[PDB]
Amino acid sequence: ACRLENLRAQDPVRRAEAEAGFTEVWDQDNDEFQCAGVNMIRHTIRPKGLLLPGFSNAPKLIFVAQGFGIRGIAIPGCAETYQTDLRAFKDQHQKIRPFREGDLLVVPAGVSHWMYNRGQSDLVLIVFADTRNVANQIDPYLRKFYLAGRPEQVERGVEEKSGNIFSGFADEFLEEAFQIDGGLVRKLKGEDDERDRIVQVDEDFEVLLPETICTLRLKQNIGRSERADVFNPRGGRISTANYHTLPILRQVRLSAERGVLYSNAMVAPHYTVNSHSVMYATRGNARVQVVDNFGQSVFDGEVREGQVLMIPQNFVVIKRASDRGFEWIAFKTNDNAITNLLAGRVSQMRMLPLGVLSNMYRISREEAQRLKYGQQEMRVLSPGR
Amino acid sequence: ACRLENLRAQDPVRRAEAEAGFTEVWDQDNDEFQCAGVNMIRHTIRPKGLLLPGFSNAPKLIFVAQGFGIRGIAIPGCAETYQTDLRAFKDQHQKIRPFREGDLLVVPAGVSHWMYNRGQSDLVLIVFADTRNVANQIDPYLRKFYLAGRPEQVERGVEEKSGNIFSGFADEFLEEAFQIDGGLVRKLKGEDDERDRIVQVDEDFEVLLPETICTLRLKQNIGRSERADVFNPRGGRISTANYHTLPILRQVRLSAERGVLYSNAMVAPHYTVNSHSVMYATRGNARVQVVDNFGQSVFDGEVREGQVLMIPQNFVVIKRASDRGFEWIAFKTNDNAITNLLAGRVSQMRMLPLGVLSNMYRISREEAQRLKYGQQEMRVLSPGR
Amino acid sequence: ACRLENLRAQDPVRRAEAEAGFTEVWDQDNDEFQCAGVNMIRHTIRPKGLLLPGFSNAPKLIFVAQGFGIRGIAIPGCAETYQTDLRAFKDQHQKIRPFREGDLLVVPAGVSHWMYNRGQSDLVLIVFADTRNVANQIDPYLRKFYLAGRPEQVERGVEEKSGNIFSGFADEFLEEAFQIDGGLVRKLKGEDDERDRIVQVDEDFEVLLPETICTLRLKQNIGRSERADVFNPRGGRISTANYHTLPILRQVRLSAERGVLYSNAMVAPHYTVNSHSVMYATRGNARVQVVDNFGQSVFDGEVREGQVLMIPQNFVVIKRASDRGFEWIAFKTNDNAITNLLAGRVSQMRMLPLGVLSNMYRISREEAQRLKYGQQEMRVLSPGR
Ligand SMILES: [Cl-]
Ligand SMILES: [Cl-]
Ligand SMILES: [Cl-]
Repeated sequence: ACRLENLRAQDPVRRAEAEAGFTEVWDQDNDEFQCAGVNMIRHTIRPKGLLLPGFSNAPKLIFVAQGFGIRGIAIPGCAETYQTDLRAFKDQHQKIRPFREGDLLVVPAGVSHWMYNRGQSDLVLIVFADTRNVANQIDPYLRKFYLAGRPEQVERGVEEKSGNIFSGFADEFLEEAFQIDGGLVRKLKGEDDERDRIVQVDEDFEVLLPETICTLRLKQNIGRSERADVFNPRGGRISTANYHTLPILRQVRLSAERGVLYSNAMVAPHYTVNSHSVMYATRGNARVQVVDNFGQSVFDGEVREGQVLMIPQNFVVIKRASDRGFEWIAFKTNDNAITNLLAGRVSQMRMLPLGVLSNMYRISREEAQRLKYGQQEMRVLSPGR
Repeated sequence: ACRLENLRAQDPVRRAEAEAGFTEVWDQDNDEFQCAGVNMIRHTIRPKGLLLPGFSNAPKLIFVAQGFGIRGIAIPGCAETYQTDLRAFKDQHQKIRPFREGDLLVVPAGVSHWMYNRGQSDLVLIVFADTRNVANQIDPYLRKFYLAGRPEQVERGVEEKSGNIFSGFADEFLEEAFQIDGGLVRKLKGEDDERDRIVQVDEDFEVLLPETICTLRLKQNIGRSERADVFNPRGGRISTANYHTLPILRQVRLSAERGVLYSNAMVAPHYTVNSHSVMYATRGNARVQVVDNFGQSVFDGEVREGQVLMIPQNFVVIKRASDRGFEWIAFKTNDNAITNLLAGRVSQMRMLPLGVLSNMYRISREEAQRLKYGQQEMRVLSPGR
Repeated sequence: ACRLENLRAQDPVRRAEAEAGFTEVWDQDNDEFQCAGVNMIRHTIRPKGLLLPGFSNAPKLIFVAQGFGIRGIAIPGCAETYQTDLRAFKDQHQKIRPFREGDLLVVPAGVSHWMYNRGQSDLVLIVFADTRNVANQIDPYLRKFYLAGRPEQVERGVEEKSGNIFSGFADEFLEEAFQIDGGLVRKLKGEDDERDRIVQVDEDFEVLLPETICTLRLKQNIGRSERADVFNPRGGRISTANYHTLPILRQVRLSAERGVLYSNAMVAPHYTVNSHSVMYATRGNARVQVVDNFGQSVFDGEVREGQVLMIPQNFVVIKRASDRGFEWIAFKTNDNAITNLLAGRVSQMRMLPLGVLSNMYRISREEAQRLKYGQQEMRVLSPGR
């Protein structure tokens, strides 16, 4: 059984410092998280920082909360060959994919990827991983296989002389495998790399910076530069990224919503019928209430920038931005999260006949009328307490 | 491991009395049920009775065993607007869907629905819910979220001041959300509704009574008014409702068979290759035997009207109606349950060469011939002990 | 949590002797197996041997390691009628499907099948069953329902007067069901069959020997008679059977690879991104190393003919054939296993820019060049330590 009676606004509980940044991890064993099988990681990469390449047993979505850079993501079968022009040697490699604030990047399970910060500000990445994903056939525990360096696996840690995938093989095998000498093998194994997972790129590394499954986009910007499907001039907005807008989501079975609430703005009571909703606050704070099937409050408090609130499938919720407004990115454990509103223009209340509402709430048709047609706005409610 | 060595003909174990009827619930923790993750609920709604609207984390099939009425089922994205004519006010609401005895209604997970009895007899509904359904991402425990009233959640109970989804929110939020006053908020919360989940509709509530996912039918009658795919003039019949006959079943991944056996009639030994079969007896009684992979009898006894026998996937079974005949509705945990017969015109025995049967049963070709061609009937066997 | 820190080269742990052969079973509770929910069974059928028909709750793949014969597999809905000509009686039965060494046979869950050895050598069958398959709705435990004989269920045993599915029913029921007498019923129940599951076919049984779901092939030969997609003239080869080559695999969600390594040949380091890989050695021996996400060696030793090594999804692996060469059949828990190579012409290393490799391994572009372009071969590496 899932323990969903006391949800908590969670902060990271673990941290790993690297040469060029640091990684924060939320508590995988938190009750809500464990039920949904979700993990949350936040990477802070300083300028010229390189998150070494690795792959994991679970699909991931990564929201770029701040900064911009380039990524490299192989994706099997799609040997994407590219030749980096002269200045007369030409290197052959994967496409160099740039990304910026507001981008929702996708990383399928088993696919290695690396990210580099090419901006002046710190690159802040919100990594959502779902272990109860069809793609993961092991167990509900997150594992990340690094190709280089020597990271102190904290994604799940031990929940240890932990290294990269090559440090576990015999010197010989790697010599034959790559056709090299022990001198290189030791560099490969990185027995002495004390930089952890985010490294400082040296003086040269820069020639790259200037830059049907195989044709699918692997990102979508749901930030302020794009249009939001749900928009309230005086209340705020919510931008969606699902398989309808980003085909690849159909394969990872995940999606996201990026919300923005104006001061004192409120998101109408609603619940998601087909998925869990893992909300990470990117700015501001808000009062949030969640109710369960027993009609009990399972959360009633504040959520502040940097915190995560896991809202279980079908649990009813209400959000109210504070004075500083409230902004977030909500990851969904389905390729197409559907939210049902309780009140508003298109809602459950609106669908019900007045005769039904009357008998339901022991009120009169008139009151039933005021009840179902009182709120005229939609998902986002403009300040009007 | 599943404990499937001692199946039992189960009766409801819990009951909740309401103003206009009562709800009975089977034991979710029963060994067979727990293995299959099934729940069984029976609602008895008296004339003018209204089962308040609610939604659950699991998909449901509802067999109308007796009576007739109307239902309202929203289904997200499908804002189905309808205007109830004048008599000069016109109300806007969901389609009013009527149903009658023999109807197999569908209720996808996360969708709220309500039912009203408009007949003179009591409305009896057999509700089958499957918690191990892809649509449920929480846990194997049934949860029903009511929009009104104050039901004492018995679907799973506590397995408590339990109320509807609004009673868990702060008065303010609901005032702003619906644009109303505390006076209405308290009516909404129903802190004082002692009627439970099935309520008496007052003097007026009646104007309704006269009545591509969005286009799919949400019901199919598998009663006596329709034709049965399997029919034995002297034995009985079985009517199927699968995704081939009701497209929506493909989405809930459930199906049903409604059987009718004449006095002393027998259903040939068979097993379902791809699903569990949850049988609810609607009338009569029968002797039933079930055998497992160890060739052991895991059930050998009677099943009487009102009882439920959970037959696990692949377990072999034989049914024999008593003198009063035997009638039932069997819910399947797959959108297309396939049954393999052991003997008869199209059976496993028929498929096997005589040479194979001989060596198999240590008998002669002649006997092997009598063995595989002896029974000429099909799934249903006419009285011929 | 899955215990994947100490993988073992496993040998069968249980055995059941039959009249015409014997059955060996691996340890279902082995840690790796339990994680992946796999079972391994090896049948050795002597000439004129008949493995009695039965069906199980899990899908199976069967590699014919030695010998040849005929099989009969019904598959529901597909009442495939055939009439065995005269010599004036004509028998009606299922298609008689022949098979030979190198064949990868498929057996969907719930489908009964029987196999007969018509060769002079012993028929050796490697049976891979996956209990964590969508098709199995019971529990992670393998169950096989036999239609005849009296097998001492060892697939999982008790993990018992175990018989065939008919021995669990009352004599009467079976008399009516098949329209026969107690004399035949007892033959059916086989209360006295001491032959177990593999029986000697008597003097006569031979007339058979000469021989859109319903149209799908149920086998594919991945032996030496066919072409291998991956081929290294001096190293060896690997032949694949996935849903692209055998459509039916899409339904069972399983696939296989048959590998052949020449003396001292090595399979390049790689991992499967989307499935577990259950390797059964058919000949020779090899040194194998497996590394996990902690960069730790979870296996480092030999695998010899007759042994099974379960390689978990995403775990990195290297194989090196001994002097006698190494040969195997690797079952996949996905209809399309994808392997990513770490080094070679099409690899992760090749995809990465030189600038990335440099900073990654703390080496210079030149060395990075030697690292990523050093190995020119592919999945299979020709002897070149
Ligand atoms: Cl929201
Ligand atoms: Cl039946
Ligand atoms: Cl391999």
